[PDB]
Amino acid sequence: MRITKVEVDRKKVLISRDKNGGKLVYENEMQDNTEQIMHHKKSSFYKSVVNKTICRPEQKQMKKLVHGLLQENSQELNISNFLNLYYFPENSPDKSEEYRIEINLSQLLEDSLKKMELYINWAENYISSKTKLIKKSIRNNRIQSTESRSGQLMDRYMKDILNKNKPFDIQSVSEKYQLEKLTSALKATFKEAEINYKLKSTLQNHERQIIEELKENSELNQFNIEIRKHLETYFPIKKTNRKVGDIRNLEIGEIQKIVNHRLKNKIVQRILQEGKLASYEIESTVNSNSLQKIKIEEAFALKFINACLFASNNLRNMVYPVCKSFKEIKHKKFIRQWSQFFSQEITVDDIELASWGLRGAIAPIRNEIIHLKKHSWKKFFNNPTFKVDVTSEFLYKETLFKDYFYSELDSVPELIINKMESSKILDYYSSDQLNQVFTIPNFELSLLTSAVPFAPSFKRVYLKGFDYQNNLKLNIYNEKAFNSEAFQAQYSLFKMVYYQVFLPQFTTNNDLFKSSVDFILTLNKFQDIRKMNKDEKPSEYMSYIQSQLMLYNHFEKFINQVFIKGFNSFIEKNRLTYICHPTKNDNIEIPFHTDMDDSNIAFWLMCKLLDAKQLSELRNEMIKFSCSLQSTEEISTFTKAREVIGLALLNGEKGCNDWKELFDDKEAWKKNMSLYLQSLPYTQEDGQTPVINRSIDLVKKYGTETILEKLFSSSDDYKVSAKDIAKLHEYDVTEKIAQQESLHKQWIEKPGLARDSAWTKKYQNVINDISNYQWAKTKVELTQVRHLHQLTIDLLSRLAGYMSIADRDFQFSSNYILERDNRLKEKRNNISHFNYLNGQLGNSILELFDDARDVLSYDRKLKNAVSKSLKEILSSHGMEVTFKPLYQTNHHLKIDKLQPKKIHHLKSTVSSNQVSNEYCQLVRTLLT
RNA sequence: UAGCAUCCCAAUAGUGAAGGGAUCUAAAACUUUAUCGCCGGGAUCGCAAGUCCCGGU
Repeated sequence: MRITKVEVDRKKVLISRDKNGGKLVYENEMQDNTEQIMHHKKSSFYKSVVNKTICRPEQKQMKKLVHGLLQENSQELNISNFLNLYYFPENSPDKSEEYRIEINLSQLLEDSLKKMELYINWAENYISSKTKLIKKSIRNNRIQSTESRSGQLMDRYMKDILNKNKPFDIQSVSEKYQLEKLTSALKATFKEAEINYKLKSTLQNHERQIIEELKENSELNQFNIEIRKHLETYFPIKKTNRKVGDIRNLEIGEIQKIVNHRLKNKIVQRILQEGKLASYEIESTVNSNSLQKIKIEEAFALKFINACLFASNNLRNMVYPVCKSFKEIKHKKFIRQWSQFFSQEITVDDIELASWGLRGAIAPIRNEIIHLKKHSWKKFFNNPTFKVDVTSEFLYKETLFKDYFYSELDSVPELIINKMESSKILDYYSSDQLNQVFTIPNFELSLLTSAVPFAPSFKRVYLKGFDYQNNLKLNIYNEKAFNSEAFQAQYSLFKMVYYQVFLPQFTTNNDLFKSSVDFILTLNKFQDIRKMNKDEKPSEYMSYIQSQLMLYNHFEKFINQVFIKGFNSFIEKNRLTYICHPTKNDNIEIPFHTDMDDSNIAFWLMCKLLDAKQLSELRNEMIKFSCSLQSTEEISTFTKAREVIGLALLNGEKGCNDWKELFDDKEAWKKNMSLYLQSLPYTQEDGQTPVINRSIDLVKKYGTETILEKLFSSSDDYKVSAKDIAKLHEYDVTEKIAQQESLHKQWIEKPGLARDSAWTKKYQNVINDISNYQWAKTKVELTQVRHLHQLTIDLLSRLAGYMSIADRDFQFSSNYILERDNRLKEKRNNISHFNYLNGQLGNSILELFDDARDVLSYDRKLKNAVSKSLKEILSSHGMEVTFKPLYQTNHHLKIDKLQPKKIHHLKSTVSSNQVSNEYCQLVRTLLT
């Protein structure tokens, strides 16, 4: 039933595919033994046998009777309704009538009730045959198949691809395979009309009719294999709820085309795998562990490639707005963008040095990591060279870059104080009372999140802690009523401590991690995990934990509980429980000692040219790679890298704190802001101190200014309006959400109110009022602009990672070709360098996704992922999009019914729009 | 293909290949303004999103 990822002899079993052979092994040891697992899976195969003989409704009496008759240890009416045969025993020298043994369990059960050794023999024979089949499947599951039939055919097709002879001659193989008769039989059976079962039966009939031809040649064997895959994909025998599978799927023409496409996809996957093996120099020895390490290295490299591509895009927006080199530079625009980024101003004489040091911080890392090899990570990350008509060489320790880096280092205390005041926990907690969290003797403020590969976010941890408290003996997580600004301050301070205080030392230290893991493991009694030793590093131990998780969701709950218990223990022990009781009402001493020399500036600048979300993604992947690593020098370099990411996170949200003098003038600000007013919401009381909106300044900083201006230029009555202004004054949002909480608690006490029409109408009206007020607030304070920028940047990063995959496969295939259409390259130049924000090509987001599908059409695993990425990103942003059929839109995917994802309240008729209908219109207009 | 994608192996060709595997592929899961009850079970959908009973606040 399931031969891997099962607990045999109290340990997980998994397959390791070597270059030759390929075996089943236990969780850790490398000893190649399939026989032990095959013998120990006897009970699982018995369960498979009973599930095969018993139909989908497994009624208890018949299931127990079958299990008792089948198993000696487990020994304790109509039959065909609960039933789901002529067979040959394994020890049959030849297949004929005299070895054609019976199976009619209905008659057997009727006879037994009238009163099954033959049935036991049938079960034993099936179990033995399935053991041998699974054993051979594992044994022949080599990495690069050569002696297998499919592997040999694939190798011949590789040879033809490398030469200029078209392989798998498809019309001829179809004609000599009798595809015409196959299609005629399938069409007749479909017209006659469990239709999938009948179509598969006719497929097997054609197989038996042409088996004397298809059993001797790999081309017909593989043709039948892909025909069977087509049948399972469109008319599944097992996946009943897939679709109807219309007669159009039976046409000779496109079944021909899909068979050819599957063969070509298999061939190209094989050639890219061979190129990967050649480039990584592991062709002689390919193991499961080696491929897992290569996969981790690949994923970290791809995340870093996306990060440095974002950095290159930001450098392009800073220096050369149109690109795909330094003479055309907008001095004023570069000065303004550099000021907005670095929170500091450079002179005109320093603009060339600034730009070229930015290039020397971004490009060399991209060049070093885009080439897949075992490279020294210290020499990869140090990067102390800045390149200057003529080319010179200076050092980042002799530029303004060092001064800015040291200013950020010294202002990290000031930056954390400013962020804490912006989220206003200062207004609730006293100075000396607050100071006792950064002054912990060992839990000093460190900007590294954690070496834990899967670091739970504060949102997830706090939500699960409230859920568990309301026995984990939790006493920290309480009062989840987000209406209270006291809770807002408490939540902000908890997030800050969690992210920049607790995890640093709770992850660089093993004792607290071990205590939390032990408590979480021993509370409930997550049986399939082991407790570590005192010398085991928590990073590597829980990297093993997450490896088990991503093979196999009990592991996510386990990790969340571990971090929850650790946070609770730290807060209780360090006398930090006062945060749970905010009371609204000097300076705070902030310890901050980090081991930064002048060699981290390059990564510092690259990080500074990224958004907070991309920086967090890069940090998470970097943590995963550091855990997967095994060298202490590289561990320290990635630790410094994580410290730099924390620096960027703390100083990323600096923004601007200037009046109309930030822009060119008052009229310039009016022109550039009314496109997205003189009253209180946008300008102060005096009418001449207009607050620079975070949305506007961020969208100008990240280069989405032109695209979002083009989007908001759709119509004039579409931005903030009198109705949006008035919706704020209609009611108090705090009172509205308090009433919603009261009504939710009322339905908590009595679910019957869900059937009361008046009460359900009142609750729906309250929900609609809350959603409308939140949308109106995001409109007046322009949070919609920020969210739209986040949407478009997330999409651009998704296509950038997809094109990183495309470039990886490109260079692998090129390397293998060397060892043995430019439209996609132009498309790479358009997408990977973020030229949409440039706007010269002028292709919408759906057009970009169609371009990504076109270039990534070389494999269906990415052709499908390109389409699914937009859907998943929009769903995670709170809105569902139903793509129209591609064949009806000339392969250019459009949008149909882009609707708000209805967060369901109380299967009932009440549902809350996670995003407003007007925001859905915004997203539709941006995409189209 | 739109939820189950993709790739590898698997010859008693009705023991249905109607098999197994994938940190070995790629999504995705994880990831610093929060309007969804939570935990602890059972049952059942190819399982997946989810569905129905059953319980404590």
